[PDB]
Amino acid sequence: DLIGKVKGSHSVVVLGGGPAGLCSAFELQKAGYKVTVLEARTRPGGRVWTARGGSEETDLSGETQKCTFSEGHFYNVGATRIPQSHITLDYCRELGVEIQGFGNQNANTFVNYQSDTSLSGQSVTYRAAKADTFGYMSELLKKATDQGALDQVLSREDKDALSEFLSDFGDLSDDGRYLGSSRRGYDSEPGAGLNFGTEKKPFAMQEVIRSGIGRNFSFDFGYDQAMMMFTPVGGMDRIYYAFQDRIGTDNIVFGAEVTSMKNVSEGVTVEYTAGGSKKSITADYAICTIPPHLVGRLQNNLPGDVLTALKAAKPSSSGKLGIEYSRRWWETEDRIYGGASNTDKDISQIMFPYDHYNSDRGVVVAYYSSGKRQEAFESLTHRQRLAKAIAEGSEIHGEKYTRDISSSFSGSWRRTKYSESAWANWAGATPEYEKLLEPVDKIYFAGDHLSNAIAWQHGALTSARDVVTHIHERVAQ
Amino acid sequence: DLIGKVKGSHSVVVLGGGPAGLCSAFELQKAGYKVTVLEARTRPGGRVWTARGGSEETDLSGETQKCTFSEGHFYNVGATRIPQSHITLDYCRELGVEIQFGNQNANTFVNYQSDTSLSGQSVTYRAAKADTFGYMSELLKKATDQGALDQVLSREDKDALSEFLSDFGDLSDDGRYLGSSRRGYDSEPGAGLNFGTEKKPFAMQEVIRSGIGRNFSFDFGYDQAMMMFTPVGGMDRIYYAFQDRIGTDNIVFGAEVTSMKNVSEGVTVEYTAGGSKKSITADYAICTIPPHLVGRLQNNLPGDVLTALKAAKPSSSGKLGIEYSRRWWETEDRIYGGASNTDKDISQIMFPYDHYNSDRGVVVAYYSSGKRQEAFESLTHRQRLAKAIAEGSEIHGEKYTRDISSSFSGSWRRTKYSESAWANWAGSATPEYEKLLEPVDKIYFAGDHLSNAIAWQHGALTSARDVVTHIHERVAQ
Ligand SMILES: Cc1cc2nc3c(=O)[nH]c(=O)nc-3n(C[C@H](O)[C@H](O)[C@H](O)COP(=O)(O)OP(=O)(O)OC[C@H]3O[C@@H](n4cnc5c(N)ncnc54)[C@H](O)[C@@H]3O)c2cc1C
Ligand SMILES: Cc1cc2nc3c(=O)[nH]c(=O)nc-3n(C[C@H](O)[C@H](O)[C@H](O)COP(=O)(O)OP(=O)(O)OC[C@H]3O[C@@H](n4cnc5c(N)ncnc54)[C@H](O)[C@@H]3O)c2cc1C
Repeated sequence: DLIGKVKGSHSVVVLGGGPAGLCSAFELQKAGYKVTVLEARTRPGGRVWTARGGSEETDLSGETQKCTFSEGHFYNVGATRIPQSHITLDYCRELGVEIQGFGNQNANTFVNYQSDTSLSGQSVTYRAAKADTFGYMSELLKKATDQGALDQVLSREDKDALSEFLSDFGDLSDDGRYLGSSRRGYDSEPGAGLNFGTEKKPFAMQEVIRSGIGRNFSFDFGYDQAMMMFTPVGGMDRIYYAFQDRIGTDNIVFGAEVTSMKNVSEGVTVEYTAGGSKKSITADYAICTIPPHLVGRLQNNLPGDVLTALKAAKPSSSGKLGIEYSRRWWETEDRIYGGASNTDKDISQIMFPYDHYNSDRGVVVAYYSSGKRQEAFESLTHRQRLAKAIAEGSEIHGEKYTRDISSSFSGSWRRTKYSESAWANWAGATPEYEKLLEPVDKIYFAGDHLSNAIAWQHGALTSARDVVTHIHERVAQ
Repeated sequence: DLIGKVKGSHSVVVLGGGPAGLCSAFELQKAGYKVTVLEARTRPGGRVWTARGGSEETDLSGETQKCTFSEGHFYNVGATRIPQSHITLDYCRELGVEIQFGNQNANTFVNYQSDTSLSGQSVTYRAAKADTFGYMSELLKKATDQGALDQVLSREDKDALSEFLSDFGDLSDDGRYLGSSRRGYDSEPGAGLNFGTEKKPFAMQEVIRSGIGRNFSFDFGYDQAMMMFTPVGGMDRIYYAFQDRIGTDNIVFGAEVTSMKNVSEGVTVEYTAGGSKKSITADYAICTIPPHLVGRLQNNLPGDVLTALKAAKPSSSGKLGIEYSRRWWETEDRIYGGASNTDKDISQIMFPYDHYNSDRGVVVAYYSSGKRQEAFESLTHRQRLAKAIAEGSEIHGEKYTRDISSSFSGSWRRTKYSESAWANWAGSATPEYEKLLEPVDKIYFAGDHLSNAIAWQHGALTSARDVVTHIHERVAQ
């Protein structure tokens, strides 16, 4: 248990029913607090948003998209993957939300980059790119070792042990050269009898180095990205519908746009508009999970230095676009089941689905880009986003990328009402971050921006748990 | 698709209802042949065997094991994982067999003996990789900066390589490996000022001499690289699906073949079923019985064919599953699927890819081959279990010994109607392999041993398809 049972009558109003708000309400309710969550949207989960057939969104440009994905088909417009260390998985267990493997690494997906080489704009599988990169890297280090370049730092035994590893890791010849590998894959698959197949031949060392084909390999090592990774079966939002059901819809007001938040003699008073009607609620404490750039728009009595600190959390651009195909060509032709292709093009990456394997249709994430390469889509209409996504995807996966398209749906977080950012990028552990960990009398801030895991649910959930613990200790005092 | 309808009446007898035999029968039927499969066991699938509650097996030593795993819990005693290029996935699609396999995991352990302080110490894959690639990258950058590779790299190549090594190894600005977040954390980063605490790096010489990177290249195997897949509920679901499409009226289970002879009208096969000596004659035969077992049959095969069969030498491999009543690997070690790897006889410990976050699970406590399976072969199941738990506790601690519900083991060189895990051709195509691709009048051999994917279902399936195609083309003239 996070906290013991609270003694007596104590109330909290939670602004925002995203992960931080719902986790806060869930934990406070467990401990016997009166809790009310106010959520502006008509769904729980905030930046955890899963697009399905029937999903409708009007963005800040006034464009309305209606998703028409087939029944059971979806994609996560925000949060989609979870590493093994994150408390998100603990909450999936607590809430009974089934998880499955998320394909965050795949030998068969492509890399495709521009360079001053003949590989420029050429798709190469990860396994081929890795085999060549690690083949030549191993050959070079073995050559230096054999030449005696590392004799001041390696003993004879160290050199022998290193050489053995390099021959294995690089699949080197008996004489220490990278000459290609079955690890690159096959143009024709090995079968039965005298059907030996045909190994894909290697690129030259100079091509490999000058193409930068290994620029994305270290992504595999990210603490929060390395396999194994996980995701909820049927969409990430299922975590937050599960929180909703545990909290009870009697304790959550949806379509409740908070317009004011003030410390008052009785506690904290929050005004909000719901169903076009003006409402007010007072509680002993408030947990404010509204994104920090949006908090200043509220009528408030926050001190100037708090308002200034909130502005240090700069908004960030990020967006996704999903295309439903009526043929799973990536599985049938490319032998790609999940994972992502990676590119320097604006689309940045193409993410293949982790469910309905071998089915008749599926949703591909045609782009998931951030920063400059999302600013390239942000101001386009959805139709224009789609056209650009298809063109760039076809340059990676061929003309099949353009065929068998059923429908599509995009989100761009900086243009999305009640988000206006994918995640915070603090100016400059900063003084503004540290300032916003302190309560403003009876108002506490929580969210992924006030964590060391920004842009992870873990950050939101651990922030909620810390803030609930602080309120509980204060009530005890 | 494979073949397009046969004209008139034609019959085939298939010896063995493993993957090659069932695939053969399935495709022949689709083309309009009369087919009868003779299978010695009471289950379809052969070396594709899934142990669940109720499984009973008596091995060639006379020991009977009775599996008592909880409903819905199982493990694959033989085939368990499938790469994306294999036709096994295409048959899963055709048969409606749902797929979901963790073949790489940053959080599982490596544990090897060495003349270092890491000897017999468990190290996570992510820590072992970060240190290995960190120091490897530092050393290659050092050699490059020194000028050791000036005769093979240009100035611009050196700069491009240095950039890659900095990021691949997570080197400091001055080119040293000093640790990384990639190693993981002793305390997880959370919210506020809860930064967590990184795990500190091992020293260079220790890392090199420990051999903790000796298994990293497994990640790159053409048939092992992620993404990998497996059928939901067990690998044997593929072969129960074949069984149901073929029809149990066309399969005689508990049918021990004792004779196979070319005769005037085709091939006559004698077998014992229901205690009775039976005979069947068909136009053609497809013999999928493992090659070392074929010689035991009464037959009229030419001497050179009998000699060729003996060149396919049998091999030792086996597995042992333990059902735990607590998923400690998930709750304590944050391991969700994947395998720990070791030089101990157990060889590896494979964690389950289903029932994530649930209350119980089956761990494959060993999967070993060759000498390291010969260490288990002659042991009783009780002795196998004791050895598995002893060696496993040396890797995963005392928790490995607790919450044990039940267990079940297979050793393929002691298993009736297998007596081998897979073949190794002496001289490894070899002349004996080539010889056995030829029909012996109306008798065709098929199986994974007559493929370039031995010890894969793909090998058995492509062998079946090739043999069915040969028969069809011969029937067509
Ligand atoms: C593109 C993208 C990719 C991501 N990738 C991952 C990933 O793969 N895995 C992962 O774990 N996380 C990922 N995340 C991060 C994850 O979505 C966030 O960490 C999490 O949603 C943060 O929760 P929060 O409660 O702090 O904020 P939010 O989710 O933003 O919730 C804030 C809530 O406040 C509400 N609100 C705003 N204004 C008002 C108002 N005036 N009145 C009432 N309510 C209001 C909003 O509607 C919203 O529901 C991703 C996010 C994005 C957008
Ligand atoms: C330990 C182990 C691990 C494996 N790992 C993988 C993996 O992860 N993925 C993968 O794809 N493959 C794997 N395989 C390989 C896979 O199991 C085989 O490739 C496949 O089972 C071979 O099919 P087959 O039809 O050639 O032979 P078998 O499966 O051996 O079938 C032969 C059949 O002949 C029958 N038979 C024998 N004698 C008689 C007789 N006298 N009369 C009647 N019938 C008889 C047997 O009962 C059996 O059903 C593994 C196998 C083992 C044992």
